[PDB]
Amino acid sequence: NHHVDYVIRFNYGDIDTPEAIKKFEVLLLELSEVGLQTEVRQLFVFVRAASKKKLKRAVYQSRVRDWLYGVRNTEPEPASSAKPQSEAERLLVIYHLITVPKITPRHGEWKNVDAIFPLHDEETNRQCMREWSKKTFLSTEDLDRIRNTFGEHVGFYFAFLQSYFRFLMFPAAFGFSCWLLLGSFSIIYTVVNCLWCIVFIEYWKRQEEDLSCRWQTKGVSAVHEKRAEFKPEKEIVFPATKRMYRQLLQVPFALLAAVALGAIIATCFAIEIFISEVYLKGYLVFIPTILVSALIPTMSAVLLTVATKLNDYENYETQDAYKVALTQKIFVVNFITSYLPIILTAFVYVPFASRIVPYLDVFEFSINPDRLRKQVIYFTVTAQIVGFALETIVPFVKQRVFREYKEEARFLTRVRNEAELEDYDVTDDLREMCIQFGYLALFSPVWPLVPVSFLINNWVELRSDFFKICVECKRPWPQRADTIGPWLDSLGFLSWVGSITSSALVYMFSNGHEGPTTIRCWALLLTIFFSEHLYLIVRYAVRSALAKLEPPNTRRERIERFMMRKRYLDTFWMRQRGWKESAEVGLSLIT
Amino acid sequence: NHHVDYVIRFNYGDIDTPEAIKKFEVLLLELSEVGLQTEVRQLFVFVRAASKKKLKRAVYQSRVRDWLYGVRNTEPEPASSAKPQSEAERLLVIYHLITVPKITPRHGEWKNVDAIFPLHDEETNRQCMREWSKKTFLSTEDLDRIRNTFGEHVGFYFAFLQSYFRFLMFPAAFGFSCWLLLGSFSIIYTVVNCLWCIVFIEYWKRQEEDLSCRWQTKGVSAVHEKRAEFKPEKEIVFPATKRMYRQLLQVPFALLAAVALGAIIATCFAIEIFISEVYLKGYLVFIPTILVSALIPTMSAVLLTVATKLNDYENYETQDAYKVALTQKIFVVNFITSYLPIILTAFVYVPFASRIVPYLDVFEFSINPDRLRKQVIYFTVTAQIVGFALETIVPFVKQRVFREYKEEARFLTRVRNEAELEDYDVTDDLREMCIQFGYLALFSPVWPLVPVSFLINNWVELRSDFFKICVECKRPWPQRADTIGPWLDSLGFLSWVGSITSSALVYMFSNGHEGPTTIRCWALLLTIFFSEHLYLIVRYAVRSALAKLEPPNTRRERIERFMMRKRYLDTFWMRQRGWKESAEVGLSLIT
Ligand SMILES: CCCCCCCCCCCCCCCCCC
Ligand SMILES: CCCCCCCCCCCCCCCCCC
Ligand SMILES: CCCCCCCCCCCC
Ligand SMILES: CCCCCCCCCCCC
Ligand SMILES: CCCCCCCCCCCC
Ligand SMILES: CCCCCCCCCCCC
Ligand SMILES: CCCCCCCCCCCC
Ligand SMILES: CCCCCCCCCCCC
Ligand SMILES: CCCCCCCCCCCC
Ligand SMILES: CCCCCCCCCCCC
Ligand SMILES: CCCCCCCCCC
Ligand SMILES: CCCCCCCCCC
Ligand SMILES: CCCCCC
Ligand SMILES: CCCCCC
Ligand SMILES: [Ca+2]
Ligand SMILES: [Ca+2]
Ligand SMILES: [Ca+2]
Ligand SMILES: [Ca+2]
Repeated sequence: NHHVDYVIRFNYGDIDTPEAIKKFEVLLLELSEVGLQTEVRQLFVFVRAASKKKLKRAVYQSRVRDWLYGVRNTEPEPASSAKPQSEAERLLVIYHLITVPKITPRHGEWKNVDAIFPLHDEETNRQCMREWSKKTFLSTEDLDRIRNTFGEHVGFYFAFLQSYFRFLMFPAAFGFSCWLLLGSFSIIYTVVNCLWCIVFIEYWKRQEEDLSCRWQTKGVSAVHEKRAEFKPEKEIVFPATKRMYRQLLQVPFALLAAVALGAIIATCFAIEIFISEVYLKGYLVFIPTILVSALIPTMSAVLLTVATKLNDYENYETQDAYKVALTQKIFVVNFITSYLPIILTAFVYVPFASRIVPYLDVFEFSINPDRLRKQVIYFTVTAQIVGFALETIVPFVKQRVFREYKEEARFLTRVRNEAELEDYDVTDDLREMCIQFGYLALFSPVWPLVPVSFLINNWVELRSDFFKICVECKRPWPQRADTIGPWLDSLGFLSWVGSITSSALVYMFSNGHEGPTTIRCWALLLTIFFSEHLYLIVRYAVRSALAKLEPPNTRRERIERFMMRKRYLDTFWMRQRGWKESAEVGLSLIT
Repeated sequence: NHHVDYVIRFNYGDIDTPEAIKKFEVLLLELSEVGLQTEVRQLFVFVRAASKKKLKRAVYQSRVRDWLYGVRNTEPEPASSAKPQSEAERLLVIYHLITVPKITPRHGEWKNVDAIFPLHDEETNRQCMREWSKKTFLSTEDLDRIRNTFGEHVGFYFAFLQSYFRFLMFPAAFGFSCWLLLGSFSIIYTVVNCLWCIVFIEYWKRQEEDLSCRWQTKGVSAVHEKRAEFKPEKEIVFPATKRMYRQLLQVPFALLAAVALGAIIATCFAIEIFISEVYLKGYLVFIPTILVSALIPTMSAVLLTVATKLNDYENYETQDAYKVALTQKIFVVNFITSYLPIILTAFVYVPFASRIVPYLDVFEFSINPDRLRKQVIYFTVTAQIVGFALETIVPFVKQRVFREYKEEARFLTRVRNEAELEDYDVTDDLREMCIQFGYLALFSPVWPLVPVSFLINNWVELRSDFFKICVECKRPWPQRADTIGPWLDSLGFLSWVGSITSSALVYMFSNGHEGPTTIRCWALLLTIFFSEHLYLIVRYAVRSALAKLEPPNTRRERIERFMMRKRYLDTFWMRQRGWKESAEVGLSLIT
C-alpha cells in the first residue's frame, strides 16, 4: 500500500562522517530528478512518483525512445492521455528513472547501497494464488496478468511452462500406451519422441514471434541498459574484434570443467560399484553418496567464481549480454553434472563390466540388470519430489521459524520483513526446466513413462513457482525480453544429442544387454549416422513449413508499420500521329 | 540509339481479322498509359517515354511504393529533382509501367505477343569489354557499372564470381604446395580445404548484407510482381496450408529422378568397365560414351516437363517464388548427373571390383589404378575447355554463319538482328558455378591441383560471360534481387557433403586402394562421424563470430532508419519537507 514504488536501503558499513555526506548525494540526486523521497527508515529510503504531470512526461519520454529505436512501431500518444495502463509499465519507468546514467545509485557496486525493490500487491496475489489453482490451464488473459505485474521476463517463463505443459499431454498418453502394451525400448516410441521434440521447438520459436510482438516488445536488443562496469578507450566504442581473441579462452575453460567435474563423478561412480564386489554392508552404501553430494556442490561453486572472474574480462557493454554470456558458461557445468551420472551407467556397464570388474584397488560378477532403470527413476520421479520440498517448502519454513525467534505504522515491519527475503532469478528457474527436457529427449526409451512424471510435475511446478515469487522472495523489478534467451538455442542442442543417444540405446538393448557381444561395425555406428541424419532432414522440413505460415499478431506488425509510413507520406525522326494513325500502319500489313 | 526503351514484337499466327482488333488493344492500352508508341515495324512496336514530366511522376510513384514497403528507407525526393540517375533504373520503371496489372500485354501467355526487350548500348559495352580485359580484378566502381545497366540480378552474379575468384587464390597456392611437396591424399590439405569452404560461405552471407543494402535493395521479397497464372478463390488469398499438402508431392519426384537417372548412369558406367574385360578394341570404346551423352540430355529434358507440369500445380502468387521452386527441383537432377559418375568410381571400384568382375552378362582383373585420377582431370580441366567453346565460341559461330546465308534506316536491320538472338538467364549461369564448387569440396583430395584449374577458369569465365551478354544474347531487362537466391542455401549443403566425402576418401586411400581390405568398424564410420561433427562446431564458431561485426553499409542502414523516425517525431501520511529536511532525519541516526 501507501503508493510506494521502490525502496532504497543502506548498509552502515564504515565511519559515519563521510556517510553523512553520501546520504545527501543519494538524496539530492533523487529530489533533483524524482519526487517525494521519504524515509521513516529503520535504513531504507522510500520513493514515490513526483507528480501527476512530471510522471506523465517520463512515460512519454520512454514511449518515444523505444519507438524511434524501432520497437513500439505505432505512434506515441502525447502527454494528454498518456496513462501508463499497466502496473509493471509504471514501475519500469521509475527504475529507469533511477538506475540509468546522465541519476545512478548504481545499486550493486561502486557506491554503498544494497538493493532497490518494489513492494508486493498482496491482495491481487491472494486472489490469483487461489484462483487458477483450480483450472487445468490458465488463459491468455491470465498470462497478461503475470505480464502487467512482474514485467515480461517473468512473463515468458510462465508462458513457456504453460506451453510446455500443454504439449506434454501427447507423450504422456502415447508413452502410457507403450508402457502398458509394449515393453521398454520399443522402436516405435523412440521415433515418435524425437518427432515430438522437433515440433515443440519449432512451435515455440514461432510462438515467441507472436508473444514478443503482442506485448509490443520485439526488438528490445536495440534498447539495453548499459553496464557501469565497462572500460572503453575511445569516444563517438570498445572494438568487438578484441572480444574474439579473448572469447576464444572460453574453450579451455570448458575443457577444464569437463576434466575436473569429470573426475569426481567418475570416482564416485567407481566406488559405488565397488560395494557390489567386496563390502559391513549397510554402513558403506552412503559413502559414495556423501562424497558426490558434497564435492560437486563445492566444485561447481568454485567454477562460478572462475567463470565470473573470466566473464568480467570481456567488457559486454549491455546488461543482457553479460547475463547471457555467463549462462552459456554454466550450461557446460549443468550438462556435465546432471547427465554424466546416467550416461556413465548406460554406456559403460551394459557395454562392459567384465573389463572393469578385475580392477580392485579402491579398498565373479553378473550385472545387476536394473541399475539403469532404477537410476532413471531417481531423477525423473524421486528427485522431482525431494527437489520440490527443497525449493518451496524448506525455505518457507526457514523464513517462518526465523521470525518467531525474533518475537499507526505496522507495515514498517512488513516492509522490513519483505526486505529480508531472497531475490528471484528466472535464469535459475529456467535451468530446472531446460534440464528436465533433456531426460525426456536423451533417456526416455528407458522406462517410457517419464512424460507422465513431468506432466504431473509441471502442473504443480507452475503453481509452486508462482507461490515462491509472491510469498518466499521479493518482487522482481519489471524487466523486458523478446525471447527466453540462451536456453532456446540450448534446448535445440539438447534434442540433437537426444537423437544420437536414444537410437544408440535402442539398438544395444535389442532384447539383450550383456556387458563385446553386440556388433558395432555395420550396426552401432551405422544406426547413429543414419538416425541422426534423418533427424536433420525432418527438422529442416518442419522449420521450412512453419516459416510459411505467419501468425496473426506478427502479421498485424508488418501491416501496421506500412500504415505508419503511409501517414508520414501524407504530411528525332518520330512522326506517326499518336496511336489512331499508328494503328493504321499495322492494318495495311496483311502479307 | 534513337531513345528507344523497349520493343514489343508480334507473332502473326492466326487469321488477321481479329488480329486487326487485337493490334488496337495492345496499342490503345499503351497510349492511354505511356507515350510515343511507334512502329516502323517489319512486326515489332517501339515504345519511348511519354514526356519529361509524365515519366518523372512514374519514377516518383515507384520510389514512393518501395519506400513504404520498407526498402528505400530514406525519404523519397519529390518530382522537382527526381532524375532517375541510372540507366537500369529508368528502364525498370517502364517495364513495370507495361507488365503490371490494373496495362498488361502479359508477354508470355494469354495474349499473342512474343517478347519485350530493351536495346544494347553498344558504345559502352565496347569500352568495357576491352577495358577490364587487362586488369586482374575489377573494382567496386566497375561492378556498379554492371549494376547501373543490366539491373541487379545480373549484378549479383558478377560480384559473386569476383568474390569467388578472389578467394580462390588461397587454395590455388596451398594446393600447389601440397602437390609439389606432398603427394595426394594428404591429411593436412583436406583439413584446410574444409576450413576454407566454411569461411567463403560465411563471408558471402555477410557480403550480401552489404551489397544488397548499398544498392538500396534489402527487403525486395516484400515487393514482387505477381504472376498472371494464378487461380485464387477468395478476396480481401490462396491458403498457404494447402501448399504443404501439395509440396509434399515434391519428394516422390526426387525419388523418381534418382531412380531414373540413377539407372542410366549406372548402366553406362557398367558397360565401359566391360570393355576392360572382354572387348575389336578401338571401335567399342565410344559405345558407352554415345549412350551417356544422348540419354541423360534427353532424360533430364523429360524431367523438366515433369517438373514444370508439377510446379504449375502450386500457385506461387509471386514471380520470384515460381523461379526459386523450379530451381530447387532441378538441383536434384544436377546433383545426380554431375557427381554420380565420380562417386560411382571412387566408392565402388577401389572398395570392390572383385565382386563385380565375375558378372559377364552385358556382351583375372587388377584395377587400373588411375581410373579415378584421370576422371577427375576430365571435368575440372578438360570439360572446362570443351564447355568454354560450347557456350561462347560455337553459338557465336552459329549466329554469324546464319546471317551470311541471308546475304536512312539501317538500324531496323540491327534491331532485327538483335531480335533474333537468345535471352539470358542468370540461373543458367549460376549452376555452372555452384556445381564446380562441388568438385572443389567433394573431390579435391584426388589430384590437389584442382583450385588452380578453377582459378584460371574463373578469370576467363568472368570475361566470356560478360562477352555473351553483350554480343551473343539480347539485353536482360533490369531485375532486382537481395541475394543470389536458392544457390546460397545449396552452396552450404554442397560443402556439408564435402566434409563427409573427403574425410572418407582420405581413410581408404591411406597408401592403398585394393578393391574387404580396409577396416570399417572402428575406422571408416568413426572418421565420418568425428570429421563431420567437427565440421559443424567450426561453422558454428565462424558464423557466430561474423555475426558480431556488422559491416559499415548495413550499419548506415540502422542509423538511417533511426533518423527517419527522428524527423517524423519533429512534425497520505507524507510530511517530511522535501529533501533538505528529509536528510536531517538520517543525520540523527548514528547508532
Ligand atoms: C540387438 C543386437 C543385434 C545387432 C545386430 C543387428 C544389426 C544388423 C542390422 C542393422 C540394423 C540397423 C540398420 C541401419 C539403421 C537403419 C535405421 C535408419
Ligand atoms: C589405411 C587403412 C588403415 C585403416 C586402419 C586405421 C584405423 C585405426 C585408426 C583410426 C584412425 C581414425 C581415428 C578416428 C578419426 C579421428 C579424426 C577426428
Ligand atoms: C495450439 C496447440 C496445438 C496443440 C497441438 C498438440 C498436439 C501435440 C502433438 C504434437 C504433434 C506430435
Ligand atoms: C573405459 C573405456 C576403456 C575400456 C576399454 C575396454 C577394452 C576391453 C576390451 C574390448 C576391446 C575393444
Ligand atoms: C528419428 C531418429 C530416431 C530413429 C531411431 C531409429 C533407430 C533404429 C534402430 C534399429 C535397430 C534395430
Ligand atoms: C542449417 C540448416 C541445416 C539443415 C539443412 C541442411 C540439411 C543437412 C542434411 C545433410 C544430410 C547429408
Ligand atoms: C576482403 C577479402 C579478404 C581476403 C581474405 C583472403 C584470405 C583467403 C584465405 C581465407 C582464410 C582461409
Ligand atoms: C554393389 C553393392 C553391393 C555389393 C555387395 C558386395 C558384397 C561383396 C562381399 C562383401 C561382404 C560385405
Ligand atoms: C574438418 C573435417 C575434415 C577432417 C578430415 C580428418 C580425416 C581424418 C582421417 C584420418 C585417417 C587416418
Ligand atoms: C543450426 C545450428 C547448428 C549448429 C549448432 C549446433 C551444433 C551441433 C553440434 C552437435 C554436436 C553433437
Ligand atoms: C559437453 C557439452 C559442452 C557443450 C554444451 C552446449 C554448448 C553449446 C550450446 C549450443
Ligand atoms: C540427392 C540429393 C537430393 C538433395 C539435393 C539438395 C536439396 C537440399 C538443398 C538444401
Ligand atoms: C539424401 C539427402 C537429402 C537432403 C535433403 C536436405
Ligand atoms: C562436445 C560438444 C560440443 C558442442 C559445441 C556446440
Ligand atoms: Ca522443481
Ligand atoms: Ca523453482
Ligand atoms: Ca563455363
Ligand atoms: Ca556461361
